[PDB]
Amino acid sequence: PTGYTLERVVILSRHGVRSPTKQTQLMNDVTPDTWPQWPVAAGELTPRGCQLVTLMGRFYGDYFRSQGLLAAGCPTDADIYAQADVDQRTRLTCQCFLDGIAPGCGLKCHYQADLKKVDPLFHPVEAGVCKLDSTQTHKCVEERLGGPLSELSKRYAKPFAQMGEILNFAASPYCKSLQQQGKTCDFANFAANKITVNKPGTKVSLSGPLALSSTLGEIFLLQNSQAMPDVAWHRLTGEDNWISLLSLHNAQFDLMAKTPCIACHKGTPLLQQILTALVLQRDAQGQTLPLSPQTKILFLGGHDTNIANIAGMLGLNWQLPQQPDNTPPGGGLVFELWQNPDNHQCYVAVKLFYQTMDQLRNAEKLDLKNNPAGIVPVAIDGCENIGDDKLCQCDTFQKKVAQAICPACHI
Repeated sequence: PTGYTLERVVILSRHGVRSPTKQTQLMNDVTPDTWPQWPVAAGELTPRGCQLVTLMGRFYGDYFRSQGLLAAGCPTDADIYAQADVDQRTRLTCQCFLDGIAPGCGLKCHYQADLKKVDPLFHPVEAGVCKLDSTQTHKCVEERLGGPLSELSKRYAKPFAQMGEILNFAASPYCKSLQQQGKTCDFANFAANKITVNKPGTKVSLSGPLALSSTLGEIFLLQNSQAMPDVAWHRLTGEDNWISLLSLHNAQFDLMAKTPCIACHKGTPLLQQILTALVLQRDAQGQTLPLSPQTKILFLGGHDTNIANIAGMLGLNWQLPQQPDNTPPGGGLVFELWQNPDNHQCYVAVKLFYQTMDQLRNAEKLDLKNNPAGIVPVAIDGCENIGDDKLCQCDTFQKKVAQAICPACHI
């Protein structure tokens, strides 16, 4: 392909750097050391996180103005529609994105007015739109894993041991308590890995060593991206060691968010919204936003779980050079609508836009030439994956979406 036009873009972005959501007794008990405190209330976007999102917004601006999808200077109000989930961290991310892609332009983000309820676009199962069946969910998650959860200790032996050494787990209150019971302090096996669906089927949670290690690995990465001086007690260094440690986090997201029998239910509203916005089908099912015919970019301010759900539904898999989290802070799953001017056949392309560990930690100015954001084209399962942009035919893509959705989970 050559000479195709970029007609429209949807950005499903993760929020930027946040403080940890929770500090449980388990998280304190698995290390003798003290977790460093954060300058912002639990779960909120940090000011540094906003600055990093704004830097990414400036890159998105340079990139799409180079393409021409965005004109020079301030975008209009019809050009960009930005919708955020109800969390503070997503709402502020959305505004910091606009401040970077349209600096001093006074663009405004939109969100569900009732902040005391989840937004079913981003959390339809939690919202009660559709329910998970526990029996089915245990069966199909084991099928995706390819064995019982007890195999995780062996599949991830080295990263689990690596995490225990970072935590100094052998000297921790939890280990001391295990030794009181005559058990050993094998961090990979400190407890069973367990999946629990709640009684109404509105929540599914993994707990145990993989879940904890995914949480703590993300915290270390957030510490690093926040530019904290002491990351993981200075016991985590080397890009090789970051990649292996965060493989626990990525594996947890694969199992609990990319498995289609969970992803289908949690991700159907977002997938319908992405699809209908990309082709600008303004009154199709799943198109809930007041999009103009002139819409050029739809920004969706969501979570790593949302990105992973969409990836599981579409069969997307990627690895990010110099970014060990597959769903990193402020990273965007970007959908492009490309059109052939000769016949007006359209195509869908998917890219993961992200900042590297150094780009985050050093708050680096991004630019098209010298220091661009990372951009990874992503192959789509069942798609034609044509050329450098891995293009999928519009009709092929719509067929895949139709097969992937759980239609009872629409809004």
